Amino acid sequence: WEESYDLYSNIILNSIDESNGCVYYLSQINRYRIYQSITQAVTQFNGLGLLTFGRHYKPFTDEFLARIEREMTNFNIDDLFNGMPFEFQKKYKILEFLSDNQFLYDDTVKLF
Amino acid sequence: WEESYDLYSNIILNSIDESNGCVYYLSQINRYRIYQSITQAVTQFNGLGLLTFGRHYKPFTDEFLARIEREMTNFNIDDLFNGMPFEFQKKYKILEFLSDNQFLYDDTVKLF
Repeated sequence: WEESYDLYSNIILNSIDESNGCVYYLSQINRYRIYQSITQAVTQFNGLGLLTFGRHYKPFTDEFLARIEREMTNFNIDDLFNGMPFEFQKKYKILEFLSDNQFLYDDTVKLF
Repeated sequence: WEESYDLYSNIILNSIDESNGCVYYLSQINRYRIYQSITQAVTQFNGLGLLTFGRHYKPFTDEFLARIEREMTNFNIDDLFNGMPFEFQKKYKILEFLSDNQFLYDDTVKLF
């Protein structure tokens, strides 16, 4: 997860030069989701402690935790699609439910 | 329903001059919902014909049907909350979900 977050942080910086920035949007969503994953993990890893892997094993260090916590405690996922240019909003109206959760659930009402 | 539509229109005309438009916004939403309901009712009534209640029941007159079509031309509702005054947007962001026709698609999420 470490190097994947690093690669996403590289791609978000490098993608601005080119057009049709769907890669930028998908990278933003993936980065927020991997933040969720890292936080959820660190909640239970040290929460259960040594018994979890027979050792007080901390996969991540304070460097990554502090850096990301200071970095993306400025992000609202709802503003992301509304802040993108008008052309992106018109052409890619599809890639809006991904930011929220609703897309997995327009189907579930059918299943029920 | 026909009387309710007229009362809602009268309320909208009367309350546009007054202060904060919670009543105005909610009345607009209710009027649009009643328009949807009257259209969906008339389509099924005049589609199924006499077979519905064993009688060729024509509930409403052509006056209302002709009037609402001219009054409800276009009228995209997705920008109703965006066109309201800035003070209303700051104060009453809370009711922003009413306009969107997906408001309950955050609890069937949790039924799973």
